Amino acid sequence: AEEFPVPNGFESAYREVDGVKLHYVKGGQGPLVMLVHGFGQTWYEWHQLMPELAKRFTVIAPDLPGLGQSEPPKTGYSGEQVAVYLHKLARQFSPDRPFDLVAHDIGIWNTYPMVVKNQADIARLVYMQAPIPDARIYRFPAFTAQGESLVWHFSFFAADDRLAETLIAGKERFFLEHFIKSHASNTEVFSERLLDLYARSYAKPHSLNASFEYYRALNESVRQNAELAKTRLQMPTMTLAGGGHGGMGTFQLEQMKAYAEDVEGHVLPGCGHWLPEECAAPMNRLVIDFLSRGRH
Amino acid sequence: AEEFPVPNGFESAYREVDGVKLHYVKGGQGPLVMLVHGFGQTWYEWHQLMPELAKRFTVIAPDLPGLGQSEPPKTGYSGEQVAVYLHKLARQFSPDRPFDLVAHDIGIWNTYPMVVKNQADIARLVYMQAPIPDARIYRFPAFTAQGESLVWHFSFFAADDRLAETLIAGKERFFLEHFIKSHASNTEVFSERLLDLYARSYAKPHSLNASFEYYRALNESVRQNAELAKTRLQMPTMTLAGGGHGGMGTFQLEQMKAYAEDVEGHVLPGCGHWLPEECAAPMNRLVIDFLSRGRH
Repeated sequence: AEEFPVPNGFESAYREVDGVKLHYVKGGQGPLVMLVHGFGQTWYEWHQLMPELAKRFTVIAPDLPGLGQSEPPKTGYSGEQVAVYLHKLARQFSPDRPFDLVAHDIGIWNTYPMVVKNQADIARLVYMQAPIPDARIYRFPAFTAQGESLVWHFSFFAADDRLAETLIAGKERFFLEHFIKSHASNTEVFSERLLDLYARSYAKPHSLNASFEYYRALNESVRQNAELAKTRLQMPTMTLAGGGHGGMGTFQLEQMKAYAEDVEGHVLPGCGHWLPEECAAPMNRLVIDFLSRGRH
Repeated sequence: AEEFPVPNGFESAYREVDGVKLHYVKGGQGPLVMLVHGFGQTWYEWHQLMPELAKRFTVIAPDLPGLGQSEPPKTGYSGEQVAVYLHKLARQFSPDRPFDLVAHDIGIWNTYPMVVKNQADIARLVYMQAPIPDARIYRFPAFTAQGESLVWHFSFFAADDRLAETLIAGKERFFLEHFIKSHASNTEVFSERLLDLYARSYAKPHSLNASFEYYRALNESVRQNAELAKTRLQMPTMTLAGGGHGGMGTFQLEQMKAYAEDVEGHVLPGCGHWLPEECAAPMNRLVIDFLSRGRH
């Protein structure tokens, strides 16, 4: 049973990690690259990039705990807790060599602590379209004069009394289409068919709840990162962001400069939050070229 | 039938204003005071102040267009459009003398333009618990280190695709309780019965939509006010705000200093957003005394 179609030559499998069964899709040969998705999506957001990378790398794309076909975390949903699961999964497949990491949106929240605590395990790093949890997130506006506030949903999703789950239950397909398109520049790529696939996955009751638990743990993640950030990242790093509606623009690189010694950034014009789908050609090229600077 | 119990000595009635049938509750004798409610509520939020005020004044408390038992506006929901209805309603009852105005929450948005454009018609002004729409609103944060922020709902309510109506329909009582209590210090003043009454009113499909249309017009109101605010307010003005959880604290008076030449303010410790209910006795006292400095 698969929620999304596996690309030719890839396998859908599971690995138990600290008592949590994680789902992932894997293919290719060579040094390992792990691709970590974000909110509203699953491993599938990577399905176009995966075959291209698999010509040079072993590629693994997991579902975040609780999302897609992965069981919820047994510890918690803060960045440091979730990162343990992802670090251990990657190291099962690359126990004696560093691996590459690509993360989108909350995939960043869930990987940053394991990158900073295990720097020698991370060869190259690509982060796109979300702030690393820190005090900067408290400076984003609730309401804007033009366009729409990028992160008002942080408060919605974090609210007590299971506000978001209670409102969104039974309306997952409607909500996800609005959420995705409102954060996009190239909305046309989100066909009803694709939206149906994503909606069916996050509408699983435990997945809808897990989605919001990441946001309920966000302040804890900020507190965790205040300590961890005392050590800068030393590996080559690339940031990507959309310059269109829904994009983070210059924020992504500007924040990362406070975290990394070796960083280059790109802002992709006419692209919003959903880079792998809205702007597949230029995004895939940037990622493939950047990772191919290392051995492959 | 009435959505809310009318106080003894008061009358529930209707007037046509520019083709729109407005509901109001009226009582007392002497100069006119109009009391204007805000989001999530109706004329009834004034029901404790009304009897006391009616000892010295003629008191009218209308339902905002589309809310309570008032017809939706036929022009629009921007501050300038709505203010026309309320100004003309007041003038039906006070054609020969200026009247006093007390407004709470979005009642401010819906009255400011008629106050600044008809200053000779306004004897004294009391504003509580919401910014006059201006560039200040764009500085409020989307998220806080303690959880959900004060005005993330501006974005939720302003969102297109009828986001708020779609998610809240069927869950109106649930949502309103969370909303009210999340903006309150004294949650206990909101009995289950009171929440039932307010929830049944705004759950009317046209009222649920009307509620959010005020926010969908907020940026337009900000732009309208940018021109209007070139003329300062000259009448005696008082601001009130809550000093506790949910309250705006010093913001209310500090903003009003930029609009009004003659202003005094108070911050009420231990009170949140809903002054008339959370802190009825002290709020009532401050209003009655301020308005009684004039002729009654």
